[PDB]
Amino acid sequence: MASMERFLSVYDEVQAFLLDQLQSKYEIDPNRARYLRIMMDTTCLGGKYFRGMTVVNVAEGFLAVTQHDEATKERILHDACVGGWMIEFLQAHYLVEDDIMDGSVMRRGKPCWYRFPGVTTQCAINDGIILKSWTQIMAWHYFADRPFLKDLLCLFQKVDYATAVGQMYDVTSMCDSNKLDPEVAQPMTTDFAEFTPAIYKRIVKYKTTFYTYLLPLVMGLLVSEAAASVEMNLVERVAHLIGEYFQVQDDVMDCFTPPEQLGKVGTDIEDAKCSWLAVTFLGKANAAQVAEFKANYGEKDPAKVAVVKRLYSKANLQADFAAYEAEVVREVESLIEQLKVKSPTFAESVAVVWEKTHKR
Amino acid sequence: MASMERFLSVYDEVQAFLLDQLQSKYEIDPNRARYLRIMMDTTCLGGKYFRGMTVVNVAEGFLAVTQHDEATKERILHDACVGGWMIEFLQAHYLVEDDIMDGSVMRRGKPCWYRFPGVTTQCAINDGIILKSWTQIMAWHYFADRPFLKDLLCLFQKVDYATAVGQMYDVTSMCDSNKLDPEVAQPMTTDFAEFTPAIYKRIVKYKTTFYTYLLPLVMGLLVSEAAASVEMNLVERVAHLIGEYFQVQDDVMDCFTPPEQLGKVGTDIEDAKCSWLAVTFLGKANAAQVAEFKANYGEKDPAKVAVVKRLYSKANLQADFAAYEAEVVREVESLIEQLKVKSPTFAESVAVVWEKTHKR
Ligand SMILES: O=[N+]([O-])c1cccc(O)c1
Ligand SMILES: O=[N+]([O-])c1cccc(O)c1
Ligand SMILES: [Zn+2]
Ligand SMILES: [Zn+2]
Ligand SMILES: [Zn+2]
Ligand SMILES: [Zn+2]
Repeated sequence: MASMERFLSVYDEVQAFLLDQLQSKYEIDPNRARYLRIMMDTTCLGGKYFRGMTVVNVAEGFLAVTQHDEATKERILHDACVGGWMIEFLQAHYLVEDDIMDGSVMRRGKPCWYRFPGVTTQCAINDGIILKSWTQIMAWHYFADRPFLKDLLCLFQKVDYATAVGQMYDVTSMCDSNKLDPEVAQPMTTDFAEFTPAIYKRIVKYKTTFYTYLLPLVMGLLVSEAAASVEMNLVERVAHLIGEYFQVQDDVMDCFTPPEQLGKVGTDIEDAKCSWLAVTFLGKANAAQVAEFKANYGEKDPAKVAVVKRLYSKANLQADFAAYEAEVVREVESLIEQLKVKSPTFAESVAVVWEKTHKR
Repeated sequence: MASMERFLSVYDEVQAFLLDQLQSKYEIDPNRARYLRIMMDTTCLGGKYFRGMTVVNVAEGFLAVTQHDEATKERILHDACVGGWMIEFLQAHYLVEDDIMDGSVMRRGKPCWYRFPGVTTQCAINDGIILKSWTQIMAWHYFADRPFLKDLLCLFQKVDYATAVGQMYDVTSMCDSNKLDPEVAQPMTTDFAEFTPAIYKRIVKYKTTFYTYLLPLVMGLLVSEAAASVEMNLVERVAHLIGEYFQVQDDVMDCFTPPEQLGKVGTDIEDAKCSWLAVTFLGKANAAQVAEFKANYGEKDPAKVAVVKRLYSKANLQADFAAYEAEVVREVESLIEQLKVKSPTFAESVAVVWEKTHKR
């Protein structure tokens, strides 16, 4: 059975289980069950399932080289699908809440969930909470008897926490750290001294890399009972490298990819985000260019946004991106070679993850 | 050592552990650590600690009748304090998010967290997420080696999920169920047919009773390794009775307790909430009174709110509350007697919980 069809079939199974349990144990009525079914479909479906399918693909790699009964292969693949959906539902939680936090308009070609007429922010904040709860309901039901349950839940909660910490780093990245204060309204930085590579790398590591790359790779190892057969420091290092490249791509697309293709209007400039474009521009600009950037960044005024995008263009940041990409290729290939010492099979799964990321 | 001082000392310990770990493992800087320290204090402190201290008091009851080394007594009480703070932090999560969802102005005499000038909704939604994450970070750290970890985490997540489901029941309680639809903006009910005792009881059971009464009582049993020594169906039944009374009190206070004493301005009438007052009024009103209620309920117009409060007064609902209270006393005393068959010690802890609730 092809992997994607198995993954989608398991979605239907998990949805049916969750909604039936709401009826049998939480006294839910049919109309609220329908609302939650639509909420689940709208928030969890429609992406590429990169994260969830990485769990399945890692598990498939070990199945190809490991002796198992057929029923065990089926069990492991079912577990990989459930675990993949745990990650997809975690992402769905963060996208629902982040779109509210940021006042976002569109996602995946459609209105953000909180903007649906019958949802509103009052319901959507709680819907996001339910999405996160469902990740745990899934795990306890499907993995109740599994040897990896404790490790999986502990990993999942640390990744969730890291992601929340990363969200804090992201939403505060345009303020001066020494002025953070719940009592005082926060002004945007004027000096942009905290727009550095090291600070950017911290934002991305926590806000994206743990849940997008580390969690799927390690969950795939756990459902395969294969974690002891890799060097976990290498898994972390390669996750944090590929995840950074993934975010840099997304940063470049926020500014330069046409909205029809991105699925939304990018607003990183207006939001004064610490993006790869802004850090790299500030790393090569002259004084006059720095001053013009400062005079126009972080403003909803479209003329000011056009100034910034013009500065980025004239700064030939496409050349910095090519240099950055070539260095990532060097380092990822090096880490893949190191992974081969202990697990050639896992190294190949990582190579696939990199290829998919590099060519998306 | 008095119980409350132990509980407050453990708060300081848990805070220090969480903030130190953010520094040592999550690369946090001092100013963001300070922001999170202030957020923790502002959202988690200042209440009565009823829920957290119930864990401690249940554990203390078993310590008085169970043979243990002194070091074991200290361990059990420390665990009860950590578990109590898990519940207090869970409540803090829900209060932060609910105040945003509802547009609330004040809580506990102070502005709601999202209204602090240096917070804003963008940060406060994520701060609430962090509060919930911290409940799990606490558990995994302090309870790593404990026999009750699996049961405790499974109970905690089911109670969390129930609470989110209850929030859904609450925020949708003024709409007609058959018209719920993410695609269509939701009108307030005109017939109030779903303002019934059974529907009210479902809202309260899920939104309040599981985390306010069931979770502290059972967590106290788990850290005492005493759950097998009670009839769990009775624990559930008595939690759902006392929790309903607690909410009915809060509903009456929303309408009639002066804001200086309540800590906020009550808005249940303007918000068209399915409150005990509205259900009980609709259960005894004549046709003309029903019509006047319908013409004025669910409106921010202060004159319409005064109409409703006048209808409540003239309806002598204080007599319904006295009748309701007398019936709760009958049923709680009956359940306490039944709890004595297997655990006279636990029955006494429940009697204390009831006394504190009844007299607050
Ligand atoms: O492009 N991605 O986002 C991606 C590709 C492959 C795996 C993964 O977890 C994420
Ligand atoms: O009044 N309360 O909210 C209360 C009293 C005693 C225990 C408890 O969990 C809650
Ligand atoms: Zn965001
Ligand atoms: Zn972006
Ligand atoms: Zn509310
Ligand atoms: Zn209330």
